[PDB]
Amino acid sequence: SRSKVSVAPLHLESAKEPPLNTYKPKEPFTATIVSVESLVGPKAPGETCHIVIDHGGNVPYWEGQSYGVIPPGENPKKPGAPQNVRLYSIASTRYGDNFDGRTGSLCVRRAVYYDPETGKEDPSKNGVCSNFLCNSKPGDKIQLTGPSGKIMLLPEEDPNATHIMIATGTGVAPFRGYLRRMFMEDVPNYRFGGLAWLFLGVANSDSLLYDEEFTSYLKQYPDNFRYDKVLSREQKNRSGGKMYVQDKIEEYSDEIFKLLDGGAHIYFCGLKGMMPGIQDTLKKVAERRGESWDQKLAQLKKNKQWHVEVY
Ligand SMILES: Cc1cc2nc3c(=O)[nH]c(=O)nc-3n(C[C@H](O)[C@H](O)[C@H](O)COP(=O)(O)OP(=O)(O)OC[C@H]3O[C@@H](n4cnc5c(N)ncnc54)[C@H](O)[C@@H]3O)c2cc1C
Repeated sequence: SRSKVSVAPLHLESAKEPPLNTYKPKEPFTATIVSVESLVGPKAPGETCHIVIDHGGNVPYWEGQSYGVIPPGENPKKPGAPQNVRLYSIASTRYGDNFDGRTGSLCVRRAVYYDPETGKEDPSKNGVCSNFLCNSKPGDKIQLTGPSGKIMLLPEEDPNATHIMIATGTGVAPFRGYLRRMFMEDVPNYRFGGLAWLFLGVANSDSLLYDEEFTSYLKQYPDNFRYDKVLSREQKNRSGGKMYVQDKIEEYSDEIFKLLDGGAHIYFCGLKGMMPGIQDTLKKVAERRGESWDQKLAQLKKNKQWHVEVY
């Protein structure tokens, strides 16, 4: 099955610009849930679920964009008014998990609150939209807005470009979409022949997301895909400290900077708390090479090689 999967409808490749704000909070699109499944094992710190939504082709999007979801209920801050929209990176390609251009998928981490002293959960303080989504069942309706976002659109001008993707937790979402388009789907107008390098940081092996899918790419395209996993609570860096993504980046610092100097695109997606540590590491490596990171970063942004979407 090393052959690419047929996708339809191909007219989704005809759009010159990505759709933006097709639906707004004022009048959202009522989509329907197809399936919801847990992506993690028993040892994971929290639950992360995969949700497939049927939009019937009414809310098309491009890889890297986000869907807005308006949970039911009233705005706890504004009685009578609807809940605020919560954004979620789309984890599927424009064709969707069913390869028919009718569905989109979300990768959602259940936000739960535990009292730091007693350690007991308090449902009244849990995340409204994330729990609403992972508690959903087939047939349930969901209010969708968007799509939104242009920061994470995939640069396709060069089919042989290099893309270095760095994610933590649910930040892997857009990359699942990128990778399916690059290696799984039969898209005649985009034949990827460059290098895709995915770095994924999670708590432990039971918290890995879509591992079987990414591992399959390693076996099928050894010369075009690299995959490095970082399990914070199971691995230690060269110092006895907890292993984080920036530690793995430092290990490949020489090759990564060579690729960046060569025009590679670098992406960061996931929880914002991941950036401080990465920035410090990149700064150190840059100065080691004799360069000012502030100046190199300014150049990367000017060249449109720097893509960041954290939350
Ligand atoms: C561009 C973008 C992309 C995103 N992509 C994803 C994605 O792919 N996957 C994903 O899971 N998320 C993603 N998010 C985050 C998502 O939009 C939500 O912020 C997240 O799901 C939490 O929403 P919520 O409705 O569950 O929680 P909210 O109800 O908004 O609550 C926020 C937090 O407050 C806590 N809280 C509430 N009341 C109290 C209280 N009294 N005391 C203490 N704590 C309290 C909740 O437990 C929760 O952790 C993205 C955000 C952006 C901007």
